[PDB]
Amino acid sequence: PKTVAPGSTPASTGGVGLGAWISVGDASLRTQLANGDGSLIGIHPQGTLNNVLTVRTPEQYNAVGDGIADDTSKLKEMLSDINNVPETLPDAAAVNSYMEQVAVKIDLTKLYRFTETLYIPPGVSIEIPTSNFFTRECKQGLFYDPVDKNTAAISLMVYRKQPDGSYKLNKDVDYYPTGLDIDNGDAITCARKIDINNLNLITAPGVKVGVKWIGGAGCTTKGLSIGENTGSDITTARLPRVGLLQSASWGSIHENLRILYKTQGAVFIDSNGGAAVNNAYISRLGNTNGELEQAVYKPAGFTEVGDVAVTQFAGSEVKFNSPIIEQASFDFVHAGRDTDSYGLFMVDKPHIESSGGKKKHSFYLINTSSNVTLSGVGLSGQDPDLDS
Amino acid sequence: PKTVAPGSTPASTGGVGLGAWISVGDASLRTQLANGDGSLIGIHPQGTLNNVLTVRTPEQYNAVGDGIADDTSKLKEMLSDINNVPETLPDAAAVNSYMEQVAVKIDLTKLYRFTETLYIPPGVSIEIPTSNFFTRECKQGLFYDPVDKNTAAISLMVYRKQPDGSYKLNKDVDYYPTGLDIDNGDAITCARKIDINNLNLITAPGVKVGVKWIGGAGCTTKGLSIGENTGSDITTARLPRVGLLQSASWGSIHENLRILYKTQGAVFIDSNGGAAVNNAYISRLGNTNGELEQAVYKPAGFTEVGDVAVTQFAGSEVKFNSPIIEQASFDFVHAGRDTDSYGLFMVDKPHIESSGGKKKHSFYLINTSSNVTLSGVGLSGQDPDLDS
Repeated sequence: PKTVAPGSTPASTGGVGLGAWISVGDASLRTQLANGDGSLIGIHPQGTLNNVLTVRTPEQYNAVGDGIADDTSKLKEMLSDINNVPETLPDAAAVNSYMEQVAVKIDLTKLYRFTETLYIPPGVSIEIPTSNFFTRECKQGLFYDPVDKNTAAISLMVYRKQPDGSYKLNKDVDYYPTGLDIDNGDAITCARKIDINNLNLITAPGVKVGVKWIGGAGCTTKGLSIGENTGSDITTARLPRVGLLQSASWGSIHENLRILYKTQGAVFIDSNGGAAVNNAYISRLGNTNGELEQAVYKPAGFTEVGDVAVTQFAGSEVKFNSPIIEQASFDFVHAGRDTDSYGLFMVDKPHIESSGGKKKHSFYLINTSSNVTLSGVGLSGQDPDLDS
Repeated sequence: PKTVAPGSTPASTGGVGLGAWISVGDASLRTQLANGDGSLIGIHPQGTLNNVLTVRTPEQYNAVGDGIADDTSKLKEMLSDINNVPETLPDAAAVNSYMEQVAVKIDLTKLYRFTETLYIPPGVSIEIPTSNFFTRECKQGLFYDPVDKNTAAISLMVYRKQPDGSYKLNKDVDYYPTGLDIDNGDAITCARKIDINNLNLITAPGVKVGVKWIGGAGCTTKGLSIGENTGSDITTARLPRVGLLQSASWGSIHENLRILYKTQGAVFIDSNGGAAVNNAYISRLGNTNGELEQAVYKPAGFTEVGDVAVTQFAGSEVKFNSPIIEQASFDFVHAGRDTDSYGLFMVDKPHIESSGGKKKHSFYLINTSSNVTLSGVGLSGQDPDLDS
């Protein structure tokens, strides 16, 4: 005989399974199926449902997905269930351990409004069926809508050494690690085994940075699409002032990156050795008042006013293959490293265009060398004296 | 007490759920499972089955998938359930709205015979596990087998203005939009957010065009494989006369495109700014009687007879990276724009080969400039006077 004390549960008096408690009847079956993992469902050629379910979705966490409800806590929980990295770690060993976890794929099929910077932990693959392209109304992806706009929508994880030798997660929007920081231990990257395939990211107007791709060595992207082609008034368009900011990401590849921006499209700083940006399509949403934008992250030597599609400095030497750059005051601003002019400016066959032939310069090169191959597409501005 | 009138249903008497009707018993459970969406099946770490099923398949619509039965209506129903765009629309706002719908991924794992031109609507991602490569018998993908062979197997959507001011979906095999048409309002593309991975397309012998990539700006492809290596005799091989016809597709990227053709491999016309074709493998199925093939879509300046692997004109300037071209009379025929010779012919390291060294010309350049990088692979024809 089996004695069951008052206040017992099947889980606390032997568990459910052979030799212990066995579910019997329809009510039990319903609950067993409702709270299971799919192991009760057989599949072909063999095995069970749980054997083949490997992707995660925000819907598993009850995200509304209408771009209205604040789905922040659900997105964080989904991410946490994959790799939950504490914001303060004791030492280098602890932070590095988080890059050694199981990687999981996430599928985003609706629109998720969020209001705090999302930090992607290592071991995360994100996918959406197709990438946005000058899309008028984003229907799938992420919509950053914070109170504090002096922030980034998405950011990779980089830990900064504290006075006591401990490491805290970086949460400063303007911060980016340098090759020096990584070398001398002041910064430790916690960004690896991260893959993006078609992520659409829109932001409330005025958000400072779309994506902070910091410390993402070896991390890859395909079809990353930033910003919404909301309408003619860029002042109210759902796109960030700065699309992407990247540093310490050697060996990182961005394939067919799409960026709609207001102030700066993409910025690459410091160590990005061997990184490539192929077939990028980076455009300001029209060039109305573009000449009045003030670059946010730029080398000291660049003091001109005007929006910049691609900015690179401090020794960064990303390879730009066949980029398409539209409606920019400055297509490219590139400065070599201050010390020795290191950092080759490399652009192969840029497709440069601007409505009404409005432009200041295509290649604003500072203290540097370059190899550029033109493809018969381009122009110089309307000012007969200063544009070239 | 609850009174239920004769002829009632749970729906007509309060509905199902808390405080209303609750299903009970095995018979109810079986029907609930059969007619539900998987919401009764819990999955890990939390949530239910319906939360992670996002991919569509023709089997959901009971397609036979044997390459024999006509699966046309079922393929069309699947595409329609994703984005049902009317063949006739009121105005530009109307046609443009259909590019703002949720995108859905489709997985094709069997072989589907169809008999009418399939029109892919915006917001569709097509996937097949692997791509064909000179395969003799196509086991997965689409098989176009129409009564009227003077048609296309697959086409993107482009709307043409009518005299009354309304727009109708183009169904003309020869039509292709130009920059003018787009600027005039005479044509409005309805092809955005389209992604193809490993699609295998085979067609009945005599079919004019394999794929009409018209207006596919920003649309992408990887492993798109056209034509079957049926047998030695090309007159009965299951491949189209013209593999791919493309226009108004600026920023589109075709990665590892594979085309087995009879008359022309790929044709690029008009605006294709910034578009790229990487690692394409284009080949006629043997050069037998190739010199007799008459190009269908070509510039006025090209009057020679012979099959052409790649044809480009009217200002199109697609970047061809490492293409592999085989068994063609003419590897590339390229014409600069009529008015000003615009449109650079760019080919980097083409791998050109042909059986028995049969060939007329590799680069047939008309009113144009070009930048070509040879990789030590090539040849010139057997005619000691005319071949170069």
